[PDB]
Amino acid sequence: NSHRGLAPTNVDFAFNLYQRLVALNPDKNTLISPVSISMALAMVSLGSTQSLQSLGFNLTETSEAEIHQSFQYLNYLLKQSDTGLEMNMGNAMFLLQKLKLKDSFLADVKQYYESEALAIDFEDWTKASQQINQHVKDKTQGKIEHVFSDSPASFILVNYIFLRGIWELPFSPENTREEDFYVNETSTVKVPMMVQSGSIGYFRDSVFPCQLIQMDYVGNGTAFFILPDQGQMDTVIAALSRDTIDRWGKLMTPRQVNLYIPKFSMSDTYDLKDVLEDLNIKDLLTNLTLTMVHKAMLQLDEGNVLLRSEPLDIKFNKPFILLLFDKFTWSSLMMSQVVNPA
Ligand SMILES: C[C@]12CCC(=O)C=C1CC[C@@H]1[C@@H]2[C@@H](O)C[C@@]2(C)[C@H]1CC[C@]2(O)C(=O)CO
Repeated sequence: NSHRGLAPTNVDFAFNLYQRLVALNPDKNTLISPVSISMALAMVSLGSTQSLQSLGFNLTETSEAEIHQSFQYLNYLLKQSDTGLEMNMGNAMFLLQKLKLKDSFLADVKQYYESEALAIDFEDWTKASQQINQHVKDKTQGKIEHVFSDSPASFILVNYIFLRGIWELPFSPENTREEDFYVNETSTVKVPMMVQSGSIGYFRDSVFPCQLIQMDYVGNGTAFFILPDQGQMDTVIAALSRDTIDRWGKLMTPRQVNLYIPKFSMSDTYDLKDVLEDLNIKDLLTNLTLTMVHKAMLQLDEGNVLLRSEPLDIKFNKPFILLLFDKFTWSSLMMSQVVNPA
């Protein structure tokens, strides 16, 4: 069970953060990777107790070494569901001005996490931001092309994750066709809609009015597509917890379905300074300003590697919730509110 030792903490943290973010802006697409955010905060706590406490740990019960060792081990366990998941995750620190990180900190970070520190010598912010942008692109297989544009900091942390998976039940690109997606009450937009028929894990819940489709990736990855009943998005969002997802996971059963899911890439940024407030940058530097951002990017596509029951049609053609998890570590790989895939 040790491979799952951080799940309860990490996943409580993930659902609370997600709910907070959806509340702050309910009308936007939200995409984050909680496990990636947990890693980034844990990593910065190497050089800074209020960071770790904010992640959900009580340090009277778990020592510092225990946490960093658990996170190290988790990072190794995560890079293994990659049989059917392209998952470029990492942390880059960019140091502007004449600033150097402590040798102690830089070493601890390389060791327990896989982070990188780069000196940006351009005073001009346009160049600086571009170099920072070229970095993260290269590290994400050409996929995250911009992070900044935007207020220049002296010390910049980028936590990034590109994710893209191969389905156990892939869609046929031939079947993908333009359909209406209903964004809100007045506006429809056209999106490429993927379509397949088959026996697919499905649940129609009543306490929280939604329908769920569970789509497995090849490997240990899995996706919950959650379609709230009409008018019920706020309710379902409030339902989200480790308690609730445990229930759902146990009630999913194969059912013959006609399944319509949009093909899209989504990306989003999250200011880590609202979970990691009042860091002392001087604790990290050998001896001004601070930008710490998490950028997540999900490519959702057809995902291919190479009965006398009437099927039910379920279309994700209006806003929905997308939760990606690792079945092995119980990690939250991504949580999303998909409001508009066009
Ligand atoms: C709440 C739960 C169990 C207790 C825990 O500390 C953390 C979690 C979060 C992730 C959950 C997990 C289990 O319920 C099994 C789940 C649902 C997993 C995500 C995907 C899962 O592995 C399955 O889909 C199993 O079919």
